[PDB]
Amino acid sequence: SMHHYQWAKTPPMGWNSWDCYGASVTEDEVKGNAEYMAKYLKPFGWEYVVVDIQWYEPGANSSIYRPFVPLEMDEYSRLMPAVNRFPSAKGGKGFKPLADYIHNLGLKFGIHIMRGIPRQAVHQNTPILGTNVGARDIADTNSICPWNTDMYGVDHRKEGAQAYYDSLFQLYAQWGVDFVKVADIVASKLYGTHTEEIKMIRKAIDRCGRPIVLSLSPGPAPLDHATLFVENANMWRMTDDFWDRWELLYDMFEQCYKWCKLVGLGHWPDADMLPLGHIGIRSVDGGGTDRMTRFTKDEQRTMMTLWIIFRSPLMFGGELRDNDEWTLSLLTNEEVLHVHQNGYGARQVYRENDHVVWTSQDAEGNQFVAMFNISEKRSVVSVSLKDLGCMEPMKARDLWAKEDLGLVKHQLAFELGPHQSILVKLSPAV
Amino acid sequence: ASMHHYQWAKTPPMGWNSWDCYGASVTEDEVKGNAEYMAKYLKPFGWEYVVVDIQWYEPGANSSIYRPFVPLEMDEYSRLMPAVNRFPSAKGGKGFKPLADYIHNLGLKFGIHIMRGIPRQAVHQNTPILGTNVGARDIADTNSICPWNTDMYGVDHRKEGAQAYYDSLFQLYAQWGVDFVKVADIVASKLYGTHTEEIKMIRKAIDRCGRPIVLSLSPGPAPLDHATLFVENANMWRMTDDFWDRWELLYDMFEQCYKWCKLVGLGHWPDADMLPLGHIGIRSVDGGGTDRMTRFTKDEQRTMMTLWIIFRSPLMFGGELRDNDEWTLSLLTNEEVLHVHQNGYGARQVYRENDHVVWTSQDAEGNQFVAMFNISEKRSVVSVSLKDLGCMEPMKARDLWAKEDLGLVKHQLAFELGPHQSILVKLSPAV
Amino acid sequence: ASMHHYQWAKTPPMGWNSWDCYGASVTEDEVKGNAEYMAKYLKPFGWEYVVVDIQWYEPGANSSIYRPFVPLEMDEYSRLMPAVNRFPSAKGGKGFKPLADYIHNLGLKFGIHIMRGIPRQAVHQNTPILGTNVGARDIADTNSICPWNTDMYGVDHRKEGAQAYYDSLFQLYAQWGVDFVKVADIVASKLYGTHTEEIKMIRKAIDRCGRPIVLSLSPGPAPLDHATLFVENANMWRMTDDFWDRWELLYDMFEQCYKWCKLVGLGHWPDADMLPLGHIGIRSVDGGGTDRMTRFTKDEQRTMMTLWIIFRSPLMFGGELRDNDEWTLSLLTNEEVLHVHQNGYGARQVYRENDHVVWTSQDAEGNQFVAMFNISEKRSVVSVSLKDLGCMEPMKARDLWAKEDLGLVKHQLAFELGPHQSILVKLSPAVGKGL
Amino acid sequence: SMHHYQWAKTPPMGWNSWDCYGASVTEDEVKGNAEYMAKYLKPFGWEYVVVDIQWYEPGANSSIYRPFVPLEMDEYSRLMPAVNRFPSAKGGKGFKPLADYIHNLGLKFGIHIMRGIPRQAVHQNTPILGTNVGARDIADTNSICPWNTDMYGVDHRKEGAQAYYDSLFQLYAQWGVDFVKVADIVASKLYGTHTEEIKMIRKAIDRCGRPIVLSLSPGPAPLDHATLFVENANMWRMTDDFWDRWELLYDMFEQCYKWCKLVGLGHWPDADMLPLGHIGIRSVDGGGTDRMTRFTKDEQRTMMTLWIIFRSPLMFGGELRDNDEWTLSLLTNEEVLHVHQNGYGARQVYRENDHVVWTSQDAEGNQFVAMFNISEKRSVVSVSLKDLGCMEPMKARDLWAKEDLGLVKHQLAFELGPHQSILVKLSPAV
Repeated sequence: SMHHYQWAKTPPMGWNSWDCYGASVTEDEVKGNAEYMAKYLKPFGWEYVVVDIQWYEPGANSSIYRPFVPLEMDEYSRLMPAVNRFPSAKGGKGFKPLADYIHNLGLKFGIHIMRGIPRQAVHQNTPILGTNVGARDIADTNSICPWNTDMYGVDHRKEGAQAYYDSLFQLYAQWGVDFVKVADIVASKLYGTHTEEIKMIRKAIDRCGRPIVLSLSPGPAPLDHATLFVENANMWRMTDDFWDRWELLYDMFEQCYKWCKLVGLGHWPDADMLPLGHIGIRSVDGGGTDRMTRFTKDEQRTMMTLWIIFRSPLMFGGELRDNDEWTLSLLTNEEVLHVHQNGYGARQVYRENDHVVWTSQDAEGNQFVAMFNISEKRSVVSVSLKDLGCMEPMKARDLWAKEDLGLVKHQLAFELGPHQSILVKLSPAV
Repeated sequence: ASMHHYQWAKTPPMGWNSWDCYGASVTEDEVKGNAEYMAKYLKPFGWEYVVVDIQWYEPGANSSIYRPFVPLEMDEYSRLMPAVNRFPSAKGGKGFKPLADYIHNLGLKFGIHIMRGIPRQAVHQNTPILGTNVGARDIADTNSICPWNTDMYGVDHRKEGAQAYYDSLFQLYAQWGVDFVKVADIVASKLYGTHTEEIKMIRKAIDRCGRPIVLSLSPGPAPLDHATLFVENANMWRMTDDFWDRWELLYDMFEQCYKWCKLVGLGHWPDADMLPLGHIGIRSVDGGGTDRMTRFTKDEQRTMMTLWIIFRSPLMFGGELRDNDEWTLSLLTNEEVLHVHQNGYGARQVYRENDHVVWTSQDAEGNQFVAMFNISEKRSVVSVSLKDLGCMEPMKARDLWAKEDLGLVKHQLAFELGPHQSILVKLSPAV
Repeated sequence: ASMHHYQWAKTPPMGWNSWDCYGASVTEDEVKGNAEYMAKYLKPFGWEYVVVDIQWYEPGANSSIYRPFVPLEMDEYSRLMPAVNRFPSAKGGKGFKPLADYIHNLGLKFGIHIMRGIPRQAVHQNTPILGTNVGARDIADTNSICPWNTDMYGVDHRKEGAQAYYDSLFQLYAQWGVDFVKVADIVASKLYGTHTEEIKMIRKAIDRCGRPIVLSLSPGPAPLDHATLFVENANMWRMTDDFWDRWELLYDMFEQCYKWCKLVGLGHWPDADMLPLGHIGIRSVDGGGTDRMTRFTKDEQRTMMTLWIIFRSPLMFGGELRDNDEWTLSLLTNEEVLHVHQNGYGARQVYRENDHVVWTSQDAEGNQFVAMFNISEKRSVVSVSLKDLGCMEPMKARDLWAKEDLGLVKHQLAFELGPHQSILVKLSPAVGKGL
Repeated sequence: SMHHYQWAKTPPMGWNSWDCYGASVTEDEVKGNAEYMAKYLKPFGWEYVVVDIQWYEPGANSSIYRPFVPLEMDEYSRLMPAVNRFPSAKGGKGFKPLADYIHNLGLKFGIHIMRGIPRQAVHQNTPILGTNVGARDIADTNSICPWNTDMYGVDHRKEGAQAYYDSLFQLYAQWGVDFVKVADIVASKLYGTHTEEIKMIRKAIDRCGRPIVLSLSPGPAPLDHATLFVENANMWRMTDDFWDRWELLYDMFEQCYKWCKLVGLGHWPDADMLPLGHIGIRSVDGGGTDRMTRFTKDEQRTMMTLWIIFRSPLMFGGELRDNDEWTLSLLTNEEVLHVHQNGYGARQVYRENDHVVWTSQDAEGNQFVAMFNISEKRSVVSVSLKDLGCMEPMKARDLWAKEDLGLVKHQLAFELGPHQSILVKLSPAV
């Protein structure tokens, strides 16, 4: 139905600067992560290089924002990259040089934006491109983000509002942006879901003439607005910010269950960025500091396995260049990725005593089974072939291990440690 | 197609239900008369379920207003049974089997309403449960009632004997030949919200009983938060609180359809509720009316049918069918319209603006259906471009309700529509 | 009476407030005119506060509707100041001192409105705070605004310099001679609820400034959950969102009085809000009206006065006083009625039934006051037994508004009252008294 | 203003069977506790002997109710004492013999009731005394207690409703009841505050011709209904059920602060029963079993001190006959009790860093000060005489220790362990 679905036929895969560098990533760091992606990851589907929040804030240095500070901005109330952090933006060029480079590696470029219009634009009453009204005239008088002070909300009822959003995406399209992550737009302690601005953004993107994938954050996204999100966004966060803490991983199983019927081509409920590898370099969120992920290997696999079978977007959050061989291996298994790229129909077969089984399939008849022990005790996790919809014996294969497992006659069953999972492919026997 | 029970409702269930016309109080003769009418005039068009609504076990029921704290007919295993004064064929412990046999012999299916839980009287007396030696009292929830009816207490799934009781109900219903159950006090509750555990117990009881029994959940509003649960466990679930012949409720349905449109699919049908058409309120007092013909105008009646058709709501006629006039019958028996319900898919809201709304769906044959609605208080032209419908070339247009070719359309559809008026159009490729 | 500031409002504050008549936009001349009228006609009856309501620091204000994100008049220490166009005497950095002096010289007191917090323009520029080296930006709350006015941000009590800022405000206001402050966006908020920490900072600032400044909190509805806080920190606090000349709001006030009646006492007055009497809406567009004489009927005006009087609400007249007619003035100058407000205590709802309500209070001389109200839509007799009032013997009765003896009452008070009509009666002993 | 205030001029003091015997106390146990009270406690103000919930449930055996069971009841839908548990009730005499016994010890008798009318009376449609209506005709069809199944609410709009409540208090007056604790009346997860039944009960009591003190439970009582409670009840629970757990004692400090201005002659916000001594004998609530209170001595003193100065009612919840000398000493200190009986004006002077100070005074100009360390660390807690409103030097006395402390010029200050407090009387010097 919606033409923008075609811009994310499979769930976006990429890297994002938040979990490693907070609000404070530099051009060099972005370039380095992109080169690593081009060399090691691109053949496996990884393509978006996403510069997260506050690229326009020259003093940023953490995940903790510096409030009420001046921001880099043009003459039409549009935020611009901080030239100290992004030297190629010198001379009003913005992100075009960086995006060109990223494109020339065969990759795509993404940026984060905050909903609304900068508070400094409203206070100075700076202009809006393509109209005579000023920033001050389109601002909402009672709309802010509770966790960031950079913007005021824009009031769609005002003349000039749509013109401002159109102008942002004209700029982003000039730069060659392929992906935008909009924040303060879905969940808000204060206001709930900013529906009208979602619609203005959809329209601005559609008018800008370039394919720009739309990601919405933070969650929890309400199910009440499922139609709105399905029709307007290519991805939307199911959850508040995800981090390397078991509790949050445990909690994702329920959210996936809740959203599984809205997952489809072009429209991807989002389990959030993968806190893997080296994170917290200039971030202080998630209760950690400079570290390798606190997920155990079993946990890392369990996460990847859930996000894969569910078909969450996959946005690696660590500094890629500090990957070890284990971490890289999680990203380069073609057999596992097939489940994410070509699987469909994922569903929870059952959840009982903190054992969970999910299943999906491909069009070639392969069935994929993810089996999870999310309890604190080692146990056998099993599922009958009948509950999977398989009426005869099947062959099984362990996709992470790339190992044939042999014939299965009545049930799949595996000993799994606490927090441990397995991902299996079933195919006809003999 | 994960769930086997989806095959029991491959298209949205179509039938009649006794609530809007007879409240809690329908009799056997009334049910049979409505079934005979269905068999004769409606069955070849898809209409097949004959559904006895709430309180068939309350011999004194006489209205849509319940008589609270009264005794109920019940067998020796805490299971509610039909009131024999209202359903004489149930004499001698036969329950609904004779009435269901009669209905089946007309080529129709038989449905009943149940209230969630176990009868209060069974819990106080501590009567037995079939297949276990715990009593009714031991499976009841100590803090779960229905705020608008006093017959039951909720059943606590953590108690031994709970599943056994629900299994035993569906054993009984399968013995009778029930093909459809509408469960009430299960989805929305002022007091408790959604009774998820009992939904699951019911799903299991039905799956164990050995007979196809379609599952309908009521009342709404169903929360989207539980979309997965409903989609996987029920064949239909009410999007709204009880729907009646009042414009305000019909107006409100537009939004609910928008909110639930992505969960509509084979076997799992969000439910816009029964159709308050024809003669209603005979022994019902709800909806702010009494004995009457529907207060919906013909325009409103067509707008309702048009939304429910394109969206693919189940269709449960609520009036006393034998009193249908030609107009009312015509709303049920337009083959071209019903093709949209039976063979359309992908219904979506194209836009809603200034109380004008357009919906569209399609079939596999290259037709596109467009429902255009003026839901404002003023007469106005409602339009939609072919481009917004996804049609790249000119199309032939036809008015489905009027069965009238409208000719070639090159750029847009546009019609003058009165307030609360609509039109349903098929677009097909030009010659 | 354990808090010293109770002594600053031993009886409920009485005065005039520029909001209902001029919105945010009152001028120096208008303030002076109202003060002069108060001095001449009202002062001997207890009316003394002359209160300049919101946005005296906004030079372009012209309505009850605020002009958002506009520059505000401010000094070099992030403190808002009077707009010199609207208040010419404030020229040369003098602020309100001249205007306050003039009011004081009439034998009156001076009040102003403030918005909770620190001006957004101070925070964005990071202007200084008097008495510290931290800037305005460093004391702001990052997630605290007012949902209906854009002038400020909230101040975060946990930050060094927060208290110093509020201290500096009340040093300024004390210099000017302010005797009363109404703080807004402090009690009820759609977004944040009650700003308790700032209430406490404001209490402390006032206590440190060395001058008696009566503290009024607004808007309501004030939650009972914070009763102790309000009782111990404020002299008055609004029970209700903004009150206007609409019967529905007057009807509603009966319940709020009932809910707050036990917290009424010397120095701490639940507030039923300003009296929309006389000429209002001159440069205000709120309450669903424009330039008008109050839409309250005479009966309704009396009913309002009678409830606020017996309950002991503060009395803040909201009309332009100089356009008072005789009738309106008469509502304010009845000493017998005012005695109930000044010297009554123990007010309570005797009953409320079928939209008939009776309240009673008493004085220390054993007089008993009874206010009887028909708040229904039909004319009816409203009555109450002497027994229900706790009177054990027959009493003499007097109609306090009419100043008319009603004679002896043996068993009950009863009066035929039109819809929205009320009566206020004094009962005094007959036994042991001459004839 | 309200005549019933004269029935509780000081906060009621007594014993209640709940914390020790749950719903299941017997006649002998009540009599034993009463005899103890008469012998050891009565001269110090302790007088009420209160039979708590479900005296009408013959099978009761715990604090956990047996749900949906038949209940002992007369022909007029009125619950009656279970004769197995209360043998003197044999022959329809109800609690009159027991109350007479208690009265003959110079004590007062109290019972607990649940709001409403018994479900069994509604289902059988038993009569209401004095009318031609039945129980079924006065019941609310959507009003239950979420934590007990014995009753349905009564609908005040129905003919007979008042007549039912009048009949209950006629019965209770016949027995000689002096105090009724009504439960399921103030806070309800499901319905909030049952204001209409509070008013019917007030009226029923006023019509019965006997002084019956009215206690409402459980809390938390909403301040929003302060007036209603102040004018209709003699006591009302500030909190959900209180037990011997520090966390709940800590929490009470705030509730006292919130309610302190509504405390006054005849109308006492209620901090709930004192879990002292031997409790949990046939109760399983509070996360304990058969035990001596888990409160440390300091905590016990801290509890007593706050309840005393605030002027909460004092209802001892242990089995009195198993008291040791320590526990008894908490109940028989006249100097401390004077603060409860004759103090007034209690207020929180401050609360800072988990140190709290309260003060009140008497009419002779004595000033009482309760100083609490409610933190986890030993520390000095202090308060200036100026903050107390004391203008000159004062003599100080430790009321619990009965020890003169000497002259105090500027401040009171004491080293206090965590959870420890002290109670001091200040009086004029020389």
